[PDB]
Amino acid sequence: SGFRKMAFPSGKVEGCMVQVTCGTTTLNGLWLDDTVYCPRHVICTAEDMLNPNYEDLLIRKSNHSFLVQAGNVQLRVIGHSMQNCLLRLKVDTSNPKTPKYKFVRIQPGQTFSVLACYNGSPSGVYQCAMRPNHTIKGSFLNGSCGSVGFNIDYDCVSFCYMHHMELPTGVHAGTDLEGKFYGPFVDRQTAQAAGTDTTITLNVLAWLYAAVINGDRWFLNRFTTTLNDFNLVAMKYNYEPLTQDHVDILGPLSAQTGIAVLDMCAALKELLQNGMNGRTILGSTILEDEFTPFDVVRQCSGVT
Amino acid sequence: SGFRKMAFPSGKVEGCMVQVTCGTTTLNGLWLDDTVYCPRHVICTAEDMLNPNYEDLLIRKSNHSFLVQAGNVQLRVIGHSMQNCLLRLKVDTSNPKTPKYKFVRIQPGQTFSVLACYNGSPSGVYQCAMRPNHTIKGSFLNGSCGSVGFNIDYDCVSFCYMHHMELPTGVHAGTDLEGKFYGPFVDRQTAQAAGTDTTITLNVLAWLYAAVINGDRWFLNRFTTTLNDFNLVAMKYNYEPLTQDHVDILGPLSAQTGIAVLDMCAALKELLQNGMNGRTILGSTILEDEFTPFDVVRQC
Ligand SMILES: *[C@@H](C(=O)N(CCC(N)=O)NC(=O)[C@H](Cc1ccccc1)NC(=O)[C@H](CC(C)C)NC(=O)OCc1ccccc1)[C@H](O)C(=O)OCC
Ligand SMILES: *[C@@H](C(=O)N(CCC(N)=O)NC(=O)[C@H](Cc1ccccc1)NC(=O)[C@H](CC(C)C)NC(=O)OCc1ccccc1)[C@H](O)C(=O)OCC
Repeated sequence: SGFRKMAFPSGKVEGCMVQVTCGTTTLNGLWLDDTVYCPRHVICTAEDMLNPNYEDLLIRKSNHSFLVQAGNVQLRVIGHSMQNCLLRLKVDTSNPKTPKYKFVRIQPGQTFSVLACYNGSPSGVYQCAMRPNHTIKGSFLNGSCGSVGFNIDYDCVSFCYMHHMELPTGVHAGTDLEGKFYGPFVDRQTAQAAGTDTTITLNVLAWLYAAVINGDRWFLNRFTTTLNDFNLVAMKYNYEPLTQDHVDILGPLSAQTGIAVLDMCAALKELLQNGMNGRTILGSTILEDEFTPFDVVRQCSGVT
Repeated sequence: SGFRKMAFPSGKVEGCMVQVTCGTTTLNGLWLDDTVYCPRHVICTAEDMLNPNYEDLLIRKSNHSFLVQAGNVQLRVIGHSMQNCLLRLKVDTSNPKTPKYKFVRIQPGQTFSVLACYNGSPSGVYQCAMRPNHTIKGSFLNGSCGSVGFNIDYDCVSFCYMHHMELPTGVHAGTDLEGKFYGPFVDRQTAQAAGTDTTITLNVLAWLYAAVINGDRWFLNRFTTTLNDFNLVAMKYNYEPLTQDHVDILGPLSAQTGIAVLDMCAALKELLQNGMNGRTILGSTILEDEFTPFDVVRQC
């Protein structure tokens, strides 16, 4: 009993964080080997952000326009270029703390840790999920842009996110580490169409499984359902449709707990219709959707 | 908008985590300068967790009886002693990654980050609070004992917690870095349980002030109250009664948001007596109590 959102330890990412400055704008950069990656809107002033022409703004810049600082040490920029919505700044020093890493583009519903930074200074870490509408529900203030999300896999840090914007509903939009936006968003300050978020059904089921592994079973029932009959109900409540490929992903948890996926679907179906009537599941009311099947497996078996 | 529990970056503390083994037991320890601190129950054995006699066990042990590993490096233990419920192992090497640090005793309602480890290896970081009943609602598995809790103030790690026990309700008991338990708990596998817990009103109000900073403002009402009146209510909802010193602490946020503490209390009193009616605060159904007034200021 007892289960909560955990982030990955952030030591390896913190040794990569730098401050990038252009004009009077400062934000955060990622220093790996001899490149710093950062949002290309570092080259925007006030007047630029409504409708920036980035190739225009960039041709007006030199290596020397960028001041990069790591700790108290200035790094010299000896090359710059733009990749989608990112700048790649080549520096004179290759980072001694660079970890094994890779860049990956993640999918809706997957989770990752975010190291939130201000002026290249790591300030907090938390865990969140890529929402079905390609936003993230983070916690960020002015100066956070350039913060990164990642996962750790054995020894290797997979970077999957770099923060760029806060939408007016309070959620956040950013890019992968090739600078491609998650979602239909652009790095201009103009109203943009977002899209109703939905509940990550696959994660809610993972989390019900986690409850069963930790001893909470009160919500189980001896019904079952069809995938299709489940989706009829779920879709009414703004849950994502459950695909057979989602069912296959839950196979391992099902095997381990002895509760068939469709039988767990039957449990969620009743939860959605009736609620919890006062009870909790892992200390929550509310069905939690930001733990993946892998999160649940990692955290119920404590992989380091 | 957008507001979340976050932990301090764990890097400074990852540098201090080591694996201590004695007999068949392996747990976590914290390596600062030339000392490793770990729970003394590391010297117990299957047979005698019910009534350990620690003073006996510790003479039976030589330095040899402890193996300490930092990554792939055995650390030679060269002194062992006990401070309350901790062991202090003197090692032959000073930890080169030792940070600036202090040991502090945290108080109920205060928050800290936890770095969860297995076999001296970092597994994850999450944020919690010392409950009023001296437990923490943590997330721990077998092998986690010795995992530590901390705050980071500027560049100084303040270590506040080290993990020892899981109680039958799934809550955790532990000690400060001098080995003194929080609560009336002991390091013996013996019937003992968390008293009833309360809600940390002080934090809930902090959180409401955050809400009405970040934009959420619907729960504010034309109503007023008295501490005395409010408290009588709080106590019927299993809330910690508010004190004057508590109100003095909310002054900043009260100064910043322009909402009198007692005014905010009257909003709380109402939410208690009437529910949230489906709507939310900061995207939460339910009122949150693991954000201190200091946390709010930091994350705003
Ligand atoms: C960078 C910074 O810290 N942040 C994070 C702010 C936060 N709390 O997360 N980023 C910004 O404020 C964006 C700056 C920008 C980027 C590209 C082009 C021009 C400006 N701006 C926004 O996030 C902006 C903030 C609102 C005005 C409050 N959001 C939107 O415009 O919403 C648009 C939208 C996008 C997608 C879907 C729907 C709508 C720091 O501010 C900085 O250094 O700026 C450099 C210019
Ligand atoms: C170390 C370890 O991981 N943990 C914590 C595990 C967790 N999920 O939090 N430490 C322990 O398990 C405690 C070990 C111990 C402490 C003192 C003396 C001897 C052994 N024991 C407990 O936490 C124990 C629960 C266990 C899961 C059985 N809790 C209680 O003792 O609660 C009191 C009680 C009430 C009612 C009935 C019985 C007991 C790892 O376990 C280790 O290294 O152990 C070394 C001895």
